[PDB]
Amino acid sequence: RLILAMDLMNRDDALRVTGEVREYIDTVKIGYPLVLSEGMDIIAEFRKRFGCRIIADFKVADIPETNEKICRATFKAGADAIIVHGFPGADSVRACLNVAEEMGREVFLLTEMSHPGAEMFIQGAADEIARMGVDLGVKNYVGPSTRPERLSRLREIIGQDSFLISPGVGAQGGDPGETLRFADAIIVGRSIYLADNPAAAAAGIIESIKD
Amino acid sequence: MDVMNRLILAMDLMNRDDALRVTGEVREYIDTVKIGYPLVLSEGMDIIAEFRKRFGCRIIADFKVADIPETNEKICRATFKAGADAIIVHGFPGADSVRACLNVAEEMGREVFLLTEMSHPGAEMFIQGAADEIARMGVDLGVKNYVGPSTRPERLSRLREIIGQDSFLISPGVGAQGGDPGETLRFADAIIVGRSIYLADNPAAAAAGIIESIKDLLIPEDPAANKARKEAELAAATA
Ligand SMILES: O=c1cnn([C@@H]2O[C@H](COP(=O)(O)O)[C@@H](O)[C@H]2O)c(=O)[nH]1
Ligand SMILES: O=c1cnn([C@@H]2O[C@H](COP(=O)(O)O)[C@@H](O)[C@H]2O)c(=O)[nH]1
Repeated sequence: RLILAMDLMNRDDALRVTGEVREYIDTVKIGYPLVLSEGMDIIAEFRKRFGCRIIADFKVADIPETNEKICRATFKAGADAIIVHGFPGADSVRACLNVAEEMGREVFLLTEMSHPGAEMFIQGAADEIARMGVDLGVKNYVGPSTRPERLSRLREIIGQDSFLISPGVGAQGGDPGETLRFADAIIVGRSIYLADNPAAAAAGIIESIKD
Repeated sequence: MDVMNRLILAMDLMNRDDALRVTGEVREYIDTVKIGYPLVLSEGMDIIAEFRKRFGCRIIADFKVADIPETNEKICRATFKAGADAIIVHGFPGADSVRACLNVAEEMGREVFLLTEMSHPGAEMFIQGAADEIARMGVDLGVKNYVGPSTRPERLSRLREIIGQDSFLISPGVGAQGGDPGETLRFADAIIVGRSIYLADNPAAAAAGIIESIKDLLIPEDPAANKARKEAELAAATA
């Protein structure tokens, strides 16, 4: 139920920290901070070193044709799943779903974001974006740990069978406990990777989850 | 900003050899190339530094930045360090996310382009209804470079009205998506073209033909003269 957001930007530190918390997590979310600094080959390296599943948090948000290319390149690099924005509309999400279905991979639809700015435009479109996901056959979603009430509303729309993961825990102030009342797993980055003892930080979170 | 021939190449080929060959075939016609994730994820960010060493062209990184503030800052820093002159950012995630990009660009002496409304059909679902507010947010934040759709010139004129003539506006959707350069360049300062050039049997010939079509529009090269021309185009559009 704990996914590591590995946003360190150099290979040595990213590999070291992930290795230190490997016993506590089996899925690592890798985004552009690490990929743009070290290359897409870092995904294969993580899989070789840790045997973990990799979610590419690329916030895909282009036209359909470009989205297809991004998804193909990301799955060829070995990612198990990719995070896609829904605000650009249904055709753009469908382009990602088509490639994921062809390659046996997964699309996670980001319905509402966790930061303050999310309230400006995303929040008002969130329920509609989630219903669009349901209509498109999306089974994996991302929602905000910082707004438990919004997270419960999202869970209502997507149903109990869909998988929901949630960022914003720790640094952004979301609570592991309340978040896991609705989400299947929480994403944690800085609270673990900025710590002098990341293993102890991750163990602490796991403790809270067990409890 | 002023781009040679008002034409920006969208280089979305996915392998280095072809990307460098096609850009080399058309470089005499442009001074600005837009590089996005199809090429960067396939060949690495080092491809930007390679283009900067190989050609005397400005590089706009079309990364559609759309994350939380802290992650946006990291993305922008890595992108500018790699050599990009500018980066394209989404406004839908909010003002704090755009401000994070502007702060890094200011610190590093680079530029941010704010994407206000997209060119594809799906843009009508959520983005179009937020676009004017996103453009006003850009004005409030001091953004001076914008991206708007060639596929909806009426929407592009409204965007120009909001951002004013002292902001730079570029527009994709010409060629493959059917946008009209003429109506588009009544409002935008430059058009972005990808597939119509890079999938052509002769990219140089395709680029040269588009440039002839742009010259047929008789758009002044002189900044003040095109500012007056654009003011009249907008006044006519709103009259
Ligand atoms: O709504 C969202 C979507 N994605 N992320 C991402 O999830 C991670 C959360 O990291 P943190 O624990 O360090 O805040 C980062 O990679 C960030 O880009 C959010 O924080 N909020
Ligand atoms: O609203 C937008 C924003 N960006 N792009 C991008 O501009 C280019 C247009 O390419 P094309 O001429 O091949 O359609 C591609 O890189 C695409 O991702 C659009 O097409 N529409």
